[PDB]
Amino acid sequence: CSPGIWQLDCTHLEGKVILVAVHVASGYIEAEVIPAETGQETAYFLLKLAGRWPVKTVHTDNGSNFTSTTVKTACWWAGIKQEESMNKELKKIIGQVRDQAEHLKTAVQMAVFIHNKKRKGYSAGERIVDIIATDI
Amino acid sequence: CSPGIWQLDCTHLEGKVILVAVHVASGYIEAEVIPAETGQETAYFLLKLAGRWPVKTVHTDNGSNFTSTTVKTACWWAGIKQEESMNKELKKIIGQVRDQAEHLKTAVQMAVFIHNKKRKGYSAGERIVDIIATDI
Ligand SMILES: Cn1c([C@H](OC(C)(C)C)C(=O)O)c(-c2ccc3c(c2)CCCO3)c2ccccc21
Ligand SMILES: Cn1c([C@H](OC(C)(C)C)C(=O)O)c(-c2ccc3c(c2)CCCO3)c2ccccc21
Repeated sequence: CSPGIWQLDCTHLEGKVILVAVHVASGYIEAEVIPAETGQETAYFLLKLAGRWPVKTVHTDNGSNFTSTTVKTACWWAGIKQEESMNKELKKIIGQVRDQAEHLKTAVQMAVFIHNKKRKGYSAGERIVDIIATDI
Repeated sequence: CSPGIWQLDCTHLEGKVILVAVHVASGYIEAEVIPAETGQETAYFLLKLAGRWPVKTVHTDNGSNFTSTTVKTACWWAGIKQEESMNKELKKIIGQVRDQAEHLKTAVQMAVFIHNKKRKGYSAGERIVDIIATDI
């Protein structure tokens, strides 16, 4: 898969929203707990993601996610164009480590840590950096 | 500089706090607007950062930043150990693009985008991925 392709969806838990971004070629995840599945949060998140990685295209399982003017604006400024078990495993790990933390967001980040680091023989963390580097 | 060394400080603007993390070998930045210079925010931020990069050691210009139990806990779980003009330039870019955005945090992320991407002949975005990849 092209190095700059990302997938973006929301899953819910404890009545809070989790924005989940996956680098499709590597399986590396960036996640964030947001209070509201609003376009403002998706725009802001896209801005951070594009700042830290080469984000060329973004796919989603809910196209209406990318429809507000706020989201379209972020995509415009950042040069972003429109176009799994990752979410299932992530929710598995969240479940496993949820007791170890008071807040859901702490567990969410713990699960991102585990997922990105556990070697599957590189780990998603290693594969993404490898891919993007090679592409340079 | 060792590939896994990071620097972490807070600067203030419009009466809000900006957590700024710099990968010392590359100059790549991750920033976030937080409401309160509290240890809970530093812990949470460290968790995200360690999830997405190899974070071995963290230096700061304010050691008391790393003193609360919440911060020490995040460092423990993540395997993190304790140990510029980057902040000045970042504040420059924020200033330049501040008018283009309602919220300070939107401008902060815009400035991170510019900084990470502008080639200085790679850009900080390219140098960090190169370094960490080579180190693999
Ligand atoms: C509230 N709280 C938390 C944690 O929330 C924040 C990180 C946002 C502060 C939470 O929801 O349980 C921590 C804590 C910090 C680090 C950390 C972990 C928990 C779990 C494993 C990974 O590393 C913590 C520590 C001392 C007092 C209070 C705390
Ligand atoms: C409030 N607001 C913002 C923006 O705040 C959020 C991103 C958090 C929603 C803000 O503070 O000005 C945007 C916006 C979205 C993208 C974007 C930019 C501004 C500037 C350049 C980079 O790309 C936006 C668009 C339509 C309506 C309302 C908006």
